[PDB]
Amino acid sequence: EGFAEEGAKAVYDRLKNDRQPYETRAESCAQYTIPSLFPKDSDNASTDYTTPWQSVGARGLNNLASKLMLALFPMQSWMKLTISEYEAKNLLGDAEGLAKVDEGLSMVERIIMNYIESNSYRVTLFECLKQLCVAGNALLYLPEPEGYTPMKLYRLNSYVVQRDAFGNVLQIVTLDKIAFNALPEDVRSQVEAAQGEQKEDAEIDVYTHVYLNEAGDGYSKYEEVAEEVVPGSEAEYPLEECPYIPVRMVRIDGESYGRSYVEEYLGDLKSLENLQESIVKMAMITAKVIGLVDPAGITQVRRLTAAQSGAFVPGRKQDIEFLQLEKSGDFTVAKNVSDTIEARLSYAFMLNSVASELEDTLGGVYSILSQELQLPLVRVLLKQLQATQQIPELPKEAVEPTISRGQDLDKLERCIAAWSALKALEGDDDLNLANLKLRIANAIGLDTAGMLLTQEQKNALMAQQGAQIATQQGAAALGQGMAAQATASPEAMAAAADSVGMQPGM
Amino acid sequence: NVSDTIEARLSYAFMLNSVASELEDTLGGVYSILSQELQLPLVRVLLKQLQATQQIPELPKEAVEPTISRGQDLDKLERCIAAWSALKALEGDDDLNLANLKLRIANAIGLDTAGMLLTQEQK
Amino acid sequence: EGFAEEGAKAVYDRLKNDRQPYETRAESCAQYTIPSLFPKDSDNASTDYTTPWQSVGARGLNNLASKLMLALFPMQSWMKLTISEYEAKNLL
Amino acid sequence: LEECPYIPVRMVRIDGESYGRSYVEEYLGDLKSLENLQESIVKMAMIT
Repeated sequence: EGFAEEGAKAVYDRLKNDRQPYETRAESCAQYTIPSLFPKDSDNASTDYTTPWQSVGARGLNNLASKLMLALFPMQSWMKLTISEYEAKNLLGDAEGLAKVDEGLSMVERIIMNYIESNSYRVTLFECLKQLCVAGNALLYLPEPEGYTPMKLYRLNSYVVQRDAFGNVLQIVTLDKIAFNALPEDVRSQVEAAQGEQKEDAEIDVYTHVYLNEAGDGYSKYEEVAEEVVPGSEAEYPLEECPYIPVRMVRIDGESYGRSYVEEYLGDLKSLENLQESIVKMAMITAKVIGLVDPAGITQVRRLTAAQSGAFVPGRKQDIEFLQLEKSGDFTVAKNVSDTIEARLSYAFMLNSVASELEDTLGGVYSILSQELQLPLVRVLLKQLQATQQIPELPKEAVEPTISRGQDLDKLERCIAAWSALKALEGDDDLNLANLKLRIANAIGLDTAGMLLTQEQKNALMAQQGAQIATQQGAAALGQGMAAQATASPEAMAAAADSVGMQPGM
Repeated sequence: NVSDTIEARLSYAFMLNSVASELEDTLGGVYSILSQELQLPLVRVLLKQLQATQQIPELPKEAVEPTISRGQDLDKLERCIAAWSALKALEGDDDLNLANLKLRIANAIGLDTAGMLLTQEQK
Repeated sequence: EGFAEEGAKAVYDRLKNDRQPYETRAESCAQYTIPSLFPKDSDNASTDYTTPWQSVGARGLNNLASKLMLALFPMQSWMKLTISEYEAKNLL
Repeated sequence: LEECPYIPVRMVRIDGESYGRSYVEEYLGDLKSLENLQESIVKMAMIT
């Protein structure tokens, strides 16, 4: 155990110090956007999260998380399963062989979406995205499929990860606090013989350590509760398919964690926070009303307060004056700059004031997340569903690109429209229509495999069409022939009635 | 002016108009937790309760419940029907394999293509 | 009965202390939006709930509850029943 | 666990807590400031 000489708990404590700078930035970003989203690890139930004086941080965070959710995980088919066309065509034959295979690949895709929707991954994925925006580096773990199993999300101050400057992951440690009764019996008995008698609801720290095993590529996983491994949790995972996938946005090389998206605009949020605070402070000063009456005057304010809704009392208007806040010129200057910073922050997130500019900017934000989050999630699900026989055993030659179907529908519809225009030229003996159809498909970019009718396939169409005409014309002649024969001559009419059981005459 | 500003930002925080395409997206994140927290457990309890009282037939225990807010089933059928109707204008053409194109269209749309084709016996 | 050695009433009385911060925070929230929603457990029939000086809290809270209800539980079929396609094809 | 009649539902859930947090609590402070500003405005009208 090269990476597990000292133990899972010791690794977590040692590597926690490197996580400290990222936790502090996460709390600072949360304090301005949404304080409740990332508490500072000391906030108990009796802590109140005061709303920031500016609301663009909360409004922008919610909008960006939802816009990312729609683009990353749309309603249907954000991933595709593709087989190598050259190798698939060689092993198989042609025509519908490639089309039949795509049916199985498409059928597997529909299962993956159904599994994701049935286990409510979208709820956890949305929670992960919000943590990515504020903290920027969440961890999500996919447990083995057993009935209804939702994946777990680990916040930044719940796990720890060590990466190299090359970017590869060395080890991951997660910390969980499960009550004594909620633990399994084998673990529960181990704690009984390790820390003595335990309270029913006592929180027990459980560390799971996933580290790069020595020599061959892989990951070794084990769980320890008090100071030693449980009776059994040793699990081995390959590099591509590991349930613990640490997803980060805005990744910087040489760092073990990512940086949140808010950090790129935290300075503007701080500047807007101060300006918005002072503007509200001025209004509260304005809210107070004070009457400054000249002591050298003759008006007695005892008569004004003791009077009724209408009254004539001695006094002068010049004696009574009201203190009102000045700095009307300041208020516009502070308001103008506050509006300016709000405008640039509204564009930083996906907030309208343009329509064709926010999508293009959004395109680069989630490009990292497709490789960091979308791709590993599919890879783990593909292996896990094969093990539990949820999908047929893949031949290991299928590669999945995450597309945010695809161009196949567009190519087919575009190619059909071109053929429909070419249909206006039918009946022409000068032009080779069959060659032009092939040229059109090549220009669009279709595979042109099986779309043309072979001579054997043309015979089948004529045979099926010919059988219809024989049946259609045969039925009319047979029905009219039988009726004519039955109805000819009065005595044959009676014989025909006898055949069906009827009696001549009523 | 300050009172109006605070009202304006509080109006957006709730689902109050001043925009149409900006409040649904904010709303989408509010009830994402509630689907798993409230909708899903309620259906699971009801299904067992109705099974016990013979209100619904005994399920084979292999059925899973997604809370959607049908779904893409109708849209996929309508999308491929329109695409197939476009392929209707190309009928009578002996160069193109119409049957293969129908299969390719359904795969592009995403239908299961299970039983949608007429076998020789069904013909 | 490890969780029920002391009894149901004793557990409720003990755990009531941890509920106090949430009850107090709920009364404050209700005081500004709609005072009638969350009375403070000491309000009998002879208590009048004075209207908040601003109407944004009441208008927003009612709107958000209705919008959530409409989206969460629409007119028909906010759930569906799905069978595993691979398993169903094999059995049938 | 899957089917229990008593289902405690909470919105805005914070890990490590036995209860959820209300949605109004996030914007409670802005409501307090609006309440104070709206209060003084009406009081000025009654003086008027």
